[PDB]
Amino acid sequence: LPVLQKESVFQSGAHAYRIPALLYLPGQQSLLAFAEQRAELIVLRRGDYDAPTHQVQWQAQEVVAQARLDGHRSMNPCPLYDAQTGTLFLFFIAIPGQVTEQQQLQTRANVTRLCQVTSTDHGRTWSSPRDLTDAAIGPAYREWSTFAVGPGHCLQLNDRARSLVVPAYAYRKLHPIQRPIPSAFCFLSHDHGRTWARGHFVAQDTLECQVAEVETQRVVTLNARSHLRARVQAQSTNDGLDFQESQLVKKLVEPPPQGCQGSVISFPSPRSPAQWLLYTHPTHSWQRADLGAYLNPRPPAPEAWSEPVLLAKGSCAYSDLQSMGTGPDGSPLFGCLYEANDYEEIVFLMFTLKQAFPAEY
Ligand SMILES: [Cl-]
Repeated sequence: LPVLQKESVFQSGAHAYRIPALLYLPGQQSLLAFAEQRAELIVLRRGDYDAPTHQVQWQAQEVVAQARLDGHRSMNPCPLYDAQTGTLFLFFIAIPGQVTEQQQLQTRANVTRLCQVTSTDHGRTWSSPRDLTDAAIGPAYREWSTFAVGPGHCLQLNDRARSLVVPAYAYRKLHPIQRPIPSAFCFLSHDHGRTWARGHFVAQDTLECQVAEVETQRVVTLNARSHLRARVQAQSTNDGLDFQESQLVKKLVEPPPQGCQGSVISFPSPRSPAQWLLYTHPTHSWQRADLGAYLNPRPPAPEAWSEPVLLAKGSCAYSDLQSMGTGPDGSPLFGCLYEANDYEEIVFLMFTLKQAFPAEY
């Protein structure tokens, strides 16, 4: 398909950059591109949408120095823009850089921390890190071996409270001998991050997931990575606290046996339903290759997913999507950050709905 922009924003022959996260700032009309740099830290590149040239002008890479705990590796950048306050949240995971004394005695001891840094100046400067572990997870902490959030952008609902929903997953130590099994879930806050609730797990063996909100009443749809041949999806009518039965979305392939992370976002319908969904993920049946974009015009119905349009041929892995307002051709504008070329780079792609799905126009 034709695109407005395609450029590598992170590159490393040593596969130093992985796990992309993209965040669009609607007022500034800018993007924040985050990635993990292998202790492991989170880096960022700011990019302004230059209307006159309809191109994002990426600035110099910088380390998010605040997004780190002493003696810990930082990973899984999970950004969010709070439309009510304008504040930016960068949630992330912190794990000890070396085996701890506790782990020497208990191999599966949980030593993973949930953290956040916030910005009130559009991401130029960040607050000192805040450890949300105890407040968000509580007594369930010891029942897991580790957990993570995202990766990729989180969600803010259009409910009265403008609730924050952070997609996550935990490796549950259910069997003393058998390896911990991961299950996806959501963290939910109705007060802009002051308090948090941990939602119930969806089906077992679900990893990295992302959530979006759509009209159908408003529901939260969770799209997760699986070890099966298809993606796993579930919907919640209570902001992610409880999900209805998980479903296999056969139209969205997953390459076994490991699967791959994918991204999903909602955007205003270009036409009965209020929102449509756009999702990106590799399209090869058993390899992480051929990144494709899929559309769901009647979300989140599993059977409504479109055939994918190829965004990039070849090696492609993890990706993150963001809607960026209206494009130069009048149709919705999108930004996508994805891993490519055997993890040697993270590429930024910008395209419109009209470019990707011409049949719609
Ligand atoms: Cl903004």
